[PDB]
Amino acid sequence: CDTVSAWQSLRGPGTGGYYLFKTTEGGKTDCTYVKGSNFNDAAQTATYTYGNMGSGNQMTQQTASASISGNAIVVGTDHSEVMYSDGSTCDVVRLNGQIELWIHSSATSNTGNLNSCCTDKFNQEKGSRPEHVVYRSTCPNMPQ
Repeated sequence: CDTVSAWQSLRGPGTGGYYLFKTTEGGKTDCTYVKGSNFNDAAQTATYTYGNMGSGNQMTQQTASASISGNAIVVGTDHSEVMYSDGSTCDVVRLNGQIELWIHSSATSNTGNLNSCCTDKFNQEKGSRPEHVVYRSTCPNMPQ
């Protein structure tokens, strides 16, 4: 289960976005997502639009510059270390001592049939910590 690079993780398929599916972190807002755009492959920089369920059944949206430092995706002060990513469908990252499993928007109707490398890495790294499910099928689509 050889991981792709942090840049390859950030960029993913280059379209759609990623929803936070499972995390060790409690109190996360439903429908937490990130979506990359304006990808600069040479610089390894992008625009990230991120947010979660807001009011009125609409996603919140905030933007930031995403970049790479070592094997971490950097957004503001958040350095999300890539534990495993396939660059296509899912990522397992570590941020602020939490283990997070993210899924591409194309993978949301197969939440029980994810890349074995992603689920194995998530299950290994979370240890004895309870998991929390953040994605639900009724989450809105990614912002456009």
